[PDB]
Amino acid sequence: SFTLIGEASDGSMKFVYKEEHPFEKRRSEGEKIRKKYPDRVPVIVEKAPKARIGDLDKKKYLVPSDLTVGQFYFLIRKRIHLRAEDALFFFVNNVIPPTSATMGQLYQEHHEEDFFLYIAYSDE
Amino acid sequence: NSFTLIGEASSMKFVYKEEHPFEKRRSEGEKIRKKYPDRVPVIVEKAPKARIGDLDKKKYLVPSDLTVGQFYFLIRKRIHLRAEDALFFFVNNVIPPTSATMGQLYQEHHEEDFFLYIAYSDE
Amino acid sequence: SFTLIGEASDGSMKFVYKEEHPFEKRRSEGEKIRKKYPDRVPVIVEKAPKARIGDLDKKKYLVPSDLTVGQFYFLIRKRIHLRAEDALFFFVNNVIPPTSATMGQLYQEHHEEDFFLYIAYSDE
Repeated sequence: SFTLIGEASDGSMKFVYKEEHPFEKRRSEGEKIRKKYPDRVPVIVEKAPKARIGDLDKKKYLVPSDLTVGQFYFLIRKRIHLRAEDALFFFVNNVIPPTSATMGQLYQEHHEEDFFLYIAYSDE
Repeated sequence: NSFTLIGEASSMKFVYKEEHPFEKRRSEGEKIRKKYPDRVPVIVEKAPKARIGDLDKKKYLVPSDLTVGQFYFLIRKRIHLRAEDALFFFVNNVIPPTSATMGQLYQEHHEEDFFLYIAYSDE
Repeated sequence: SFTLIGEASDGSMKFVYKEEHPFEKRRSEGEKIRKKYPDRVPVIVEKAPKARIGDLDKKKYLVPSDLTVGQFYFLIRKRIHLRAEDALFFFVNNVIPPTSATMGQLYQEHHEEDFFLYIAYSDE
């Protein structure tokens, strides 16, 4: 018989950052930081609820637009002290982006109206 | 000053297809696709040249929205191999992008028995 | 309250191989090896000076055209004796290729007039 492996991921990701700040406060912050750092993009990075890896101390990042998703994985891996064997996946609107995509490209395609890009992370 | 030659070049014949007749395969694939419409049936086999272990079970049902990269960890934990060992997956002898979904690979590449065949190897 | 993470690369990279071997000699060698091994591609692999990881002993490789970037990463990591936790990225003309790209496709796109493909590697 077949062996079932893996589970679908619910699209129900809520972000503490969106819960803790009204829209216009977020938009004002995102607009101002895009003016101050025009070669970076503001990204909210938060743990998916079924993730079985560590928490991030900070959620609000400023990442160079020209860095790839792959480069960003390593920078985040280092902050959650992941063992090399441990998985790490980013999801934007519940979809894992290609590792060769740049953060600027992802931001242009998927930032919200508050000027933030939202990324959930998980080990599965 | 001399060139250093490394790596080896790579169609694979899956022993599963020799072990089970086509019509029994197809009947099963059609049945399981109706039973689990949000999963895809996959046959996973080791490439003969791989120096890592074989899987006990070959037949898996994976969520269509799962990626190859996610699938990698679900299968790697079921193989006997060392941390130092590589693991690569092939569909029709090509390594897919890690962000490709299993449902997309199934839609493009499932055979006429409605299974997706995936090989794995080390390096 | 933003956390700056990662740095942009300014794209500066020279290859010691080119400094040390005249163009005409490089071109004749690359032409000759492509005739003899038509299913392999000649690659020069060098560490970016800014990288804080180990250097390679050998820089001139001859790899199957159908080998992927991912397969080549695994071999080069081993040759450098990289810690599992350290990152390794390849750059071709300052762009990280997709891990599923083949070396033959990168060679076709980016080999120079000496018939070599030049790859830099770094930890970031």
